[PDB]
Amino acid sequence: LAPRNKTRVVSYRVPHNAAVQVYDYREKRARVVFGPELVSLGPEEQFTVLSLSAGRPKRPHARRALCLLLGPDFFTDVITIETADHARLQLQLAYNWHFEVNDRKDPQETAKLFSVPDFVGDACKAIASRVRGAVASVTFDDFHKNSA
Amino acid sequence: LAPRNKTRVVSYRVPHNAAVQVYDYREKRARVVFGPELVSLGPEEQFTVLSLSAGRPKRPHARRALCLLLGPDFFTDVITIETADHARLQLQLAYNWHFEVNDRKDPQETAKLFSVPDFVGDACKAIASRVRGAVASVTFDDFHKNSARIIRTAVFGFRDQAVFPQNGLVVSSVDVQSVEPVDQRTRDALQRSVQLAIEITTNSQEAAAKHEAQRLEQEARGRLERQKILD
Amino acid sequence: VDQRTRDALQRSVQLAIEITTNSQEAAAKHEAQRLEQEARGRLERQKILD
Ligand SMILES: Nc1ncnc2c1ncn2[C@@H]1O[C@H](COP(=O)(O)OP(=O)(O)O)[C@@H](O)[C@H]1O
Ligand SMILES: Nc1ncnc2c1ncn2[C@@H]1O[C@H](COP(=O)(O)OP(=O)(O)O)[C@@H](O)[C@H]1O
Repeated sequence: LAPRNKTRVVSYRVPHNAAVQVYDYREKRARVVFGPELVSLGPEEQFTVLSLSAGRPKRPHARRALCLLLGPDFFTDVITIETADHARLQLQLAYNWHFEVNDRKDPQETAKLFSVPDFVGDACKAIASRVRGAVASVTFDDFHKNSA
Repeated sequence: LAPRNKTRVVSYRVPHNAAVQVYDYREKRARVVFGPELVSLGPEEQFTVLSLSAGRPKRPHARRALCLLLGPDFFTDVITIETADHARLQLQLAYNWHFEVNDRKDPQETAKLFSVPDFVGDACKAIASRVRGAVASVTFDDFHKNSARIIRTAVFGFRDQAVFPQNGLVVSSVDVQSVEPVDQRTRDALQRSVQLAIEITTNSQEAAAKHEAQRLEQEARGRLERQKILD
Repeated sequence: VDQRTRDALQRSVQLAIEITTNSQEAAAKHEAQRLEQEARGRLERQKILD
């Protein structure tokens, strides 16, 4: 609403069950902060911006963030499958996910949380394919009955 | 927006999981920088510009960059294949890729990351051909049914990854996302196929009900006739 | 190159489809006829046991 003072050290409150990635281009030094803390950019430090998939039928590049929500949530997708009988089906699915973080002090592991650019659409399409494959080898009646 | 001062040393922040290539035409010296660092051009140093393929049905020379995104991503392509039956199919595919970089200090290996000019369209067309070949030798029904195992082996020949040794790319998975007949009259012919499949299950409950009706109607008659005689 | 060749190849697939719809309709009928006889086998034996 009001132009921020640019001479003020830039801070960010990181929400619970999340993490940000910040790189220091002067001191050439990386860090990832976890959880409910406040993070302050140095003179030349920067945030990573995560561009993520969102929408009913998930589209890439619909959401942008600075923190990675690590914590247990779900996301929901609408698929279109087809049976060995050519019965065209439309599915409403939901995926319960979370990030195992073995060691939070480990700088090699902790950077991998940010490897995959769009971890939402990655798991959507990678699962939406596993589902379209098994079901073309299954018939309609069998699927209407054992879909679960 | 505003004309840059030209007397200022030219710098570039290289993003995470990426690399730039810069050559020094004065000191005759090459370097490749990796990762999240800042790179500053010298008086006569230059960047390599990578012209890359982009679009739904990938077209060459649609994107331009200075950094090579090394890191694990996917790109998606729309193919047109055809079966031993001449059923024309349109496919939505996705390719999970990344660059194995054995030694980042190795100047001979690290330059090969920039050998192949358009590494996107290279892997697209080189895979889109591997798929069009196997599927003309396969029939429609067999493909509508086994499309996932078919396509996986056509890409990974005798194998969990396709390596491209020129630059070092790999493709670790192919997700098939949609398979559609191009022509509509084929999709009609497939529509009447399911209307039958339904009537085959409605006829089976109506025949399975009738056989149970006829069985009980006889269990009564068996007793009603025996009861008259016992009276 | 020629379109009339692509038409001649188009009728080739319309047949290929009808060949698979005829095969499920003949494979269903053979299962219908098999069960209809498994009942008749029992319904006729049941009348005699009564
Ligand atoms: N800042 C963030 N960091 C990481 N993940 C996020 C962030 N914001 C949203 N997400 C996740 O991305 C997904 C976006 O999908 P969304 O459209 O919210 O799904 P839904 O239709 O179930 O609401 C959500 O599941 C959400 O948990
Ligand atoms: N600067 C870059 N360096 C290397 N690869 C890039 C760069 N920018 C984009 N790419 C890759 O090139 C591909 C371009 O295809 P794109 O049209 O983005 O595919 P999609 O339709 O899946 O978005 C993308 O997969 C992207 O990962």
